[PDB]
Amino acid sequence: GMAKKTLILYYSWSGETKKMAEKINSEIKDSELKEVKVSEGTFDADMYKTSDIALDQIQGNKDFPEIQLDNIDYNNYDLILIGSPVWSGYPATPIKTLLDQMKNYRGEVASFFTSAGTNHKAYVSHFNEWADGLNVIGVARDDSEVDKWSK
Repeated sequence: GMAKKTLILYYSWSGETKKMAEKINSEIKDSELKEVKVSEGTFDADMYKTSDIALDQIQGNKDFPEIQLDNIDYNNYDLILIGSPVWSGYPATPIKTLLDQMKNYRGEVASFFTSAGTNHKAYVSHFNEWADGLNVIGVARDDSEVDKWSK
């Protein structure tokens, strides 16, 4: 009866997800604070040009973005938080490629995002379809549900 841990695995876009990470890691127990990144030139910062790319990873037109990480045994984490950016409608499929590695583990796995308040229902459907697998205890944005997810 000692088998519980808490990890955070996030993707910092360009200066949003960051404030949110270092917040939450200090409102939880003695957890850890980890970062993902993707391939370079997977996207741009546009409205139109980028939505084509993120749709190229949905319809089945293209493959999915690689990650630049090292391999971790997630099996010893009872809780895993995830932080992700929000493009104009849907994410950049960041968590997609990681989930394909971690699909067989258990724990509680909340996957929140940073946004300009927007597409707050689209992101949830898009996460669901691209994450039917691990046990999610909730899907919200920013820190405004942290206090339930790490109890």
